Amino acid sequence: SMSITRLFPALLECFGIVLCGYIAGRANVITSTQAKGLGNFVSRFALPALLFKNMVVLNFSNVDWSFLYSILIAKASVFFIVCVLTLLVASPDSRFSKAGLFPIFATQSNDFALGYPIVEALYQTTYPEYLQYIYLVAPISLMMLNPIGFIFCEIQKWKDTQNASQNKIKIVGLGLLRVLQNPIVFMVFIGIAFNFILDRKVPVYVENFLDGLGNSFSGSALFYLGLTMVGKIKRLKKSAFVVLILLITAKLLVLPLLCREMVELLDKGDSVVNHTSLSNYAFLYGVFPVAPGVAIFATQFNMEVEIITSGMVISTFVSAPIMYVSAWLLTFPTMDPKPLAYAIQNVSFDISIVSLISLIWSLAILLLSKKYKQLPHMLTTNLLIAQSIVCAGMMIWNFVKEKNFVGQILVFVLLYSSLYSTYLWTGLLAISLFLLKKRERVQIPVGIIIISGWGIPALLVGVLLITGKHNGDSIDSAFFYGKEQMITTAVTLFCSILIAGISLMCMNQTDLQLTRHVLLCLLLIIGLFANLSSCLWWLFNQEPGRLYVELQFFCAVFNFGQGFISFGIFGLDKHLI
Amino acid sequence: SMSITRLFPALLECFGIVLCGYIAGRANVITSTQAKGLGNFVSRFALPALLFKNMVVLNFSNVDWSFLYSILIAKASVFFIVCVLTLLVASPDSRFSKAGLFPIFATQSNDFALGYPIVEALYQTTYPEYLQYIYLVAPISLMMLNPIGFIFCEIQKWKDTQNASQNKIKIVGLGLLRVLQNPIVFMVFIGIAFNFILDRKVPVYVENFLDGLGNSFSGSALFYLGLTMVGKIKRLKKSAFVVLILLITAKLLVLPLLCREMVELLDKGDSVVNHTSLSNYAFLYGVFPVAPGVAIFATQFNMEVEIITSGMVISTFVSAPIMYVSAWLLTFPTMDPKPLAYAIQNVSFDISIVSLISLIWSLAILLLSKKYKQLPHMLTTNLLIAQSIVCAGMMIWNFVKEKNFVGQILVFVLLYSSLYSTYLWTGLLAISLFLLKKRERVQIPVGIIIISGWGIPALLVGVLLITGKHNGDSIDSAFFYGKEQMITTAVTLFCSILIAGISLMCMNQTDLQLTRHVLLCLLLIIGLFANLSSCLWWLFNQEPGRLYVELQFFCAVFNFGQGFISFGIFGLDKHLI
Ligand SMILES: CCCCCCCC/C=C/CCCCCCCC(=O)O[C@@H](COC(=O)CCCCCCCCCCCCCCC)COP(=O)([O-])OCC[N+](C)(C)C
Ligand SMILES: CCCCCCCC/C=C/CCCCCCCC(=O)O[C@@H](COC(=O)CCCCCCCCCCCCCCC)COP(=O)([O-])OCC[N+](C)(C)C
Ligand SMILES: CCCCCCCC/C=C\CCCCCCCC(=O)O[C@@H](COC(=O)CCCCCCCCCCCCCCC)COP(=O)([O-])OCC[N+](C)(C)C
Ligand SMILES: CCCCCCCC/C=C\CCCCCCCC(=O)O[C@@H](COC(=O)CCCCCCCCCCCCCCC)COP(=O)([O-])OCC[N+](C)(C)C
Ligand SMILES: CC(C)CCC[C@@H](C)[C@H]1CC[C@H]2[C@@H]3CC=C4C[C@@H](O)CC[C@]4(C)[C@H]3CC[C@]12C
Ligand SMILES: CC(C)CCC[C@@H](C)[C@H]1CC[C@H]2[C@@H]3CC=C4C[C@@H](O)CC[C@]4(C)[C@H]3CC[C@]12C
Ligand SMILES: *[C@@H]1O[C@H](CO)[C@@H](O)[C@H](O)[C@H]1NC(C)=O
Ligand SMILES: *[C@@H]1O[C@H](CO)[C@@H](O)[C@H](O)[C@H]1NC(C)=O
Repeated sequence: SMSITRLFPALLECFGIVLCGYIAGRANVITSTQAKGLGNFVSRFALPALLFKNMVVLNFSNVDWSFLYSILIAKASVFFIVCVLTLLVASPDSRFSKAGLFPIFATQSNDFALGYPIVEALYQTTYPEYLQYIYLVAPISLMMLNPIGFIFCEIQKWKDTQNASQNKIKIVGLGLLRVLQNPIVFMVFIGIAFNFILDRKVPVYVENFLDGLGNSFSGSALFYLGLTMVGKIKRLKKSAFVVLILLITAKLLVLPLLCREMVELLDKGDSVVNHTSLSNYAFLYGVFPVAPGVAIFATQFNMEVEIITSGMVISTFVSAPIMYVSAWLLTFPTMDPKPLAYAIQNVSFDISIVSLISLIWSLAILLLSKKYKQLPHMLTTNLLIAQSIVCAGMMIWNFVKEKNFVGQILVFVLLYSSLYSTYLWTGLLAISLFLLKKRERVQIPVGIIIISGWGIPALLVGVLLITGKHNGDSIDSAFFYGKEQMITTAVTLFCSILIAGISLMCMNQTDLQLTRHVLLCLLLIIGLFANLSSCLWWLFNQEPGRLYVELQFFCAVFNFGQGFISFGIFGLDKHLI
Repeated sequence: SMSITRLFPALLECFGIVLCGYIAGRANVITSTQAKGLGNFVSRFALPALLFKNMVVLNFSNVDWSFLYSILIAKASVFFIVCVLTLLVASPDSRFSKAGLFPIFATQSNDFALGYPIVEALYQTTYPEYLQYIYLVAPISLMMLNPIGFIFCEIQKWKDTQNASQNKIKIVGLGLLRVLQNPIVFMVFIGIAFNFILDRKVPVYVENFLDGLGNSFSGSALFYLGLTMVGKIKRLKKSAFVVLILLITAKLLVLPLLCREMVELLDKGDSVVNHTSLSNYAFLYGVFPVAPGVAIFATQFNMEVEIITSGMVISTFVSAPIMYVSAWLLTFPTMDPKPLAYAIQNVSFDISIVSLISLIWSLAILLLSKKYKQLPHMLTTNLLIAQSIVCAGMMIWNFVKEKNFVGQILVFVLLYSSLYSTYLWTGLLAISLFLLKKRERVQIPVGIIIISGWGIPALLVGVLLITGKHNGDSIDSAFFYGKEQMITTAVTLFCSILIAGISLMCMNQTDLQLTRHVLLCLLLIIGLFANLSSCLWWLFNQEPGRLYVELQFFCAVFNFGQGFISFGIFGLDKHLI
């Protein structure tokens, strides 16, 4: 069905080159002026050669058109809903610029740079005909959705001049011609024409030239995307933070769900396995992040540039685990229950690799910058040390799951001590935030706080060791002692979430970077709430089923990739070192 | 043996991407500052990933070392002789900078970016094990030849500083550490180490990342070479012109012959066909042009930068036909004569294609710039028109070679009229140069000159039609009427070469760009001398053989690719348009 084993190397390639571009950008290896030359090559030479080659050899007799217009209908619905509420809820003075750029932001995926290698990895050896749908949807979506936005931004541009009847021909033709000036649209126009002229075959004198210019698009576009991302996050207020969450949620969540529903409604027919594979491919298409062209478009308009640029550089990072989690969730009903446990173990192993490397970087940054002596930052350093042992414990646990009983007990004790320590360390950080906000001075001892965070989980692990039962022959780490282990994880998560939730709500009612400290506490609380519910689900219901498998998978991701979320918040920060 | 059919698409890719980079550079699309970012990307991310990937998977038990050290011995001999005569003949004030940079220029090929696709095209489907010798020879050559040059350039820097006992450890260690700072050398060290560490297998999590970063090296590297080549030729005097000719001749002529001779002397054994293929691969390896890294090194040393940069951009342009001609000359002994004629026709067709496109460009540049009204350019526009008719006539003759007798006769008449006009237009241009040099005013009429140049070849064609015989069932155009056609081509070439040779020698003894006009006349005179000798060879000797095939091939190349030489001399010029 789907080669879900070879998706994680593709997500390593597509974001490791982006990380290389970002590292080269901050390092001062390639400045902003020099990054413009790399973008000029990619956007004028490599991308047109790639589009022209792949549409000359494209077979229009093979393409299932039902799938094609279902994906566009899904994208049209997302565009339709985002434009309507942007018109209702925004201020009249800038209602048109947002209504023309926000639905473009929520619909235009990064298909050619990020989407094509991921689809290529999952679908080359099983359904090789699904790769041509990338080159079909992205330019068709450009011609049929982008002109509608450009009229709205040009209407906002008419407002500043504030004269004449705006001469309605003059405005809609600029948006249509702005679309046609994109290199993607007319190279697709030339490729469709040359598909019938050359009879679906590239000339032999030109075949190698187009391959050499087209195969250089992938690595250089991801590198330039990483160079684009340097320092463009800026600071945003609550009203821009909230609209950014709403837009990125729209692009990465409700567009893929709309794609699945419209494909099952409109692409009717075919065999069941083909229908299921088409549905799975439809979910994967909507998860792709926003193309960097939208930030370019807001730049040329000089309208809502900060929000759209921040939205693009955030969505590319945020979509990296969403592709992985969503695709592995789709292959779960197709799998037998017994090798499903190996699938859960494989996902946690691949996540713990990325989480451990990012945690080493963030721990090194916090240690070398000597910021750990600061009052908010001491508790963060213990937390990051604890999260690193979790990821390293999964590396051990994957290879010793069927090993000797004594080694398994030691690995389980170490792994669950670090997991339980992570749970209460979120609450300790929240209590420290409440202490820095109100009740000036008379701060609690950091050593006593560290002793509680290091001792209470150890006491819980000892109680689970004393009162727990032996055996536990399972491939998953969460099932080794039985109901005693799940009761201990439920009590630790419920006490920590209630303590941190009270301290976080009390902080709002009441360099010392309290602006970002809170969000690292905030994103973990949603994780502890999902951790508590699965422990509650197992005790009250002993039957796995319709969502226990999905909830157990989500328990694995927020346990062994919490360092990734912490690194994204903390590690990418400017220091002296 | 060798897939010589698919070499010309590889040379089309490898020089079309270079031409695209040069066009983007001159167009002002990518300036010098912006080209630095693309070069930073290529040289710091794409090339190290390519070297590391291709050396991790390399099989050291498969490599024939005899070929490897034969190629290195040939390069060492070229380095030794160039250093020796650079030490003997140069001025004492700057003998060391030239002696350290000229043999690097004459030994260091551009074998990654340009060499790897050509070797891949000629040797993927027949002898796929020959591709690893590219990644083997260039870094070993770097480590074993570059430090000697860096000692010489650091001796020249000590000379300029002029103090102390020059502390020979300090200098030979600067040269060695300058060698070790190259990205190629230590990435090859890491790849050799990881070949034994990883047991000759790339890890699966890193395989796709290394493929994505390595597959983007070729096109972006050729593009950056083209951006590097913009406007760096400059002007040079007689001595620098002569030393440039000597250096590029050394790199592109005597290094491949030394490679062939040392491979047949040192790589003893194997089968006969394997020995012949190894010899052909050694010649193809030696034809590769100079890397732009030599110009980078001359820039960082700040000595002989103009000479080395001009040498690199000239060797890169000049090597494009030398690879094609040499490789098609090597496969001729392995071919029967009857499809050797088809091989000659295919070479002439591919050359006439490139010559026609470059001639269309140069004719458009000369027409739009309105420089054809100038005194020397009127004969040049007619000459370029005539050479375009030659190339289009070869295109027709290639496609109508087995067609009706009347169309073949018309095509032959048109082709040989245009060829004889090209022959005599060199002499008319030389006579015009002599008229513009001495005997001021009283210039000859341009209309009478055009009438002479268009009628005498038409009269010769009419005489060959009247006195020639019918039939001529041959695939080559040069054999249609028999000895009458070869006598007419010999008389036209001998009269034109003698008239142009007398006028060119009289010009030296005696914007109006007389500096470049002469060289276009000069490069054609060597062609007319080679054209005359093959006509003389056929009349005095009626037996084809040991060099008649090679001389007929060279007649084919200089008949249907003279437009390429003319475009390389004239078309790449700054105008107003
Ligand atoms: C996961 C394993 C499997 C996949 C394989 C992954 C491959 C591994 C590869 C990884 C490399 C990643 C590629 C991008 C390069 C990093 C740089 C970057 O983005 O910088 C940008 C920052 O970006 C942010 O600020 C990100 C915002 C999100 C942070 C929280 C993530 C929560 C995810 C939860 C999602 C739901 C979870 C799932 C639920 C279903 C811009 O940088 P800047 O402008 O300099 O700003 C920083 C400086 N400043 C802050 C001081 C201003
Ligand atoms: C041939 C068909 C088969 C192969 C396929 C080929 C693929 C086809 C692809 C072709 C594209 C070529 C790729 C290079 C890019 C072009 C631009 C370029 O280099 O310009 C450079 C100039 O370069 C020169 O000055 C050239 C010097 C040589 C000219 C004479 C050639 C004679 C060859 C005879 C050899 C022996 C013949 C054979 C005997 C065995 C840089 O320009 P610039 O720096 O601005 O300087 C110029 C301006 N200025 C003068 C005003 C200062
Ligand atoms: C296998 C799965 C892999 C998953 C990877 C993805 C997940 C991991 C994700 C992320 C981890 C790394 C995040 C780095 C991003 C921040 C960089 C930064 O801010 O720039 C820094 C500079 O740059 C350096 O100092 C670079 C350090 C060397 C490269 C280390 C990255 C290793 C990536 C992993 C390789 C592991 C090995 C993998 C193979 C076993 C700081 O500089 P500054 O002070 O801001 O400014 C510079 C000063 N100046 C401007 C004055 C000059
Ligand atoms: C199949 C075999 C193919 C073999 C091809 C390889 C051999 C052919 C070789 C050479 C062909 C031509 C080379 C031109 C190089 C000079 C450019 C130059 O000087 O810059 C020009 C600008 O740029 C332009 O105007 C570019 C012209 C369009 C691109 C070239 C089209 C033809 C290329 C091939 C199509 C092949 C089609 C194949 C498919 C059928 C002039 O600019 P300027 O004013 O002088 O100076 C700049 C100053 N300014 C910035 C202020 C303006
Ligand atoms: C649930 C999935 C499918 C949809 C994606 C929504 C979530 C995960 C995304 C969308 C909006 C995102 C936030 C938007 C902006 C910022 C500010 C940045 O400085 C830190 C990360 C942070 C706080 C992001 C974290 C992840 C986030 C909350
Ligand atoms: C014979 C082969 C194998 C070796 C290569 C030697 C010949 C073809 C090369 C080497 C030196 C070259 C010349 C060096 C410098 C220039 C100046 C430039 O503005 C026009 C071209 C011109 C005049 C080159 C023409 C081609 C050239 C004569
Ligand atoms: C999908 O296509 C047809 C649908 O009838 C059928 O061969 C099968 O279900 C699938 N085939 C392939 C090759 O995927
Ligand atoms: C070259 O290698 C051996 C030489 O003994 C022989 O198989 C043949 O000549 C050649 N084989 C291949 C595969 O090239």
